[PDB]
Amino acid sequence: MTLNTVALELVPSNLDLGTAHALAELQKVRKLAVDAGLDGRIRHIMIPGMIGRPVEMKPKLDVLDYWELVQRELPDVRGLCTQVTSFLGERSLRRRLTALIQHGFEGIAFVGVPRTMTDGEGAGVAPTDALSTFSLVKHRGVILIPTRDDELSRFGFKCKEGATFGMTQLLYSDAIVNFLTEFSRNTDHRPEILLSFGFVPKMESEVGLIDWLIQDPDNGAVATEQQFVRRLAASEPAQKRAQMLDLYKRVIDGVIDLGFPVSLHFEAPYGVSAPAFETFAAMLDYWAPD
Ligand SMILES: NC(=O)C1=CN([C@@H]2O[C@H](COP(=O)(O)OP(=O)(O)OC[C@H]3O[C@@H](n4cnc5c(N)ncnc54)[C@H](O)[C@@H]3O)[C@@H](O)[C@H]2O)C=CC1
Repeated sequence: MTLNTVALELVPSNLDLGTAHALAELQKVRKLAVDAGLDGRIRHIMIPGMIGRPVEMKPKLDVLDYWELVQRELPDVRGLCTQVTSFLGERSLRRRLTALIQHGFEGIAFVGVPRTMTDGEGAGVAPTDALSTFSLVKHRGVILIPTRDDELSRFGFKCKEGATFGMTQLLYSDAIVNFLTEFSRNTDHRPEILLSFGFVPKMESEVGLIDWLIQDPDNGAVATEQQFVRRLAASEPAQKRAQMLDLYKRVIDGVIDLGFPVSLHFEAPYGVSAPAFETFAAMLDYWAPD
């Protein structure tokens, strides 16, 4: 009833390319994992669903079919996914969630609305409502942004409504430690937490995708994190990873005794690579779950 896993985010490939290309790239990802030692250490693949971005984003294969392909080249892995609920009518959301569960997904993270909208503002099913209505989904997740306004009220409402895990935004500070200490004090809510850590490549200083992914205009806690990302991208490989490891240790040490099931979520926003997987592997060598 807990996952207690390491999850690697694997984005579906472009529709342009066809199923034969996606499979070949998956065979390459497996070789990358084995060259770094990650094969048995990654229990789940997390496949994000679709939704002014410095990288284009083109039409992708449906999460359902990319899972079919992932299963072929990674025959032991299990699967999680992300689904936006706020823009699908209730009956259509039911069909979509049923398919994902039918196709063997162990857990689904329900996602709400972007920065331009307020809570409840989609014309479809709000994630808070979805957690109640589809209580169908054994492992119902949710996004957790430790730095975001009113998140203690928001995350708690979702736990009340039935969220069983929370998947964090990319963590480039120790704010999550502050959040769950307060959260475990104010509430009896103890959901499994998927701490997300993302490899920052050199080109981030040129392109700024991770800057764009984590932005929050007048926050300052995020600006602290934004300064961290720029520091990482300006760092040569060894100094960068030790910087990341220093954060990882600080986060793991300050969370693991707080009473929440702790899982991991590893992603590479510019795509998987040996430098990312070597960085991931250094992390698990400090702490990994089971
Ligand atoms: N879809 C995915 O796979 C992932 C989603 N996210 C972020 O989660 C957001 C949705 O938040 P939920 O809690 O699921 O929805 P929600 O409907 O429960 O929360 C929406 C509220 O948060 C604000 N908000 C939305 N995105 C924000 C962001 N990136 N930073 C700061 N405030 C933001 C909105 O203005 C609104 O007040 C997406 O916009 C995305 O940026 C992060 C990682 C993964």
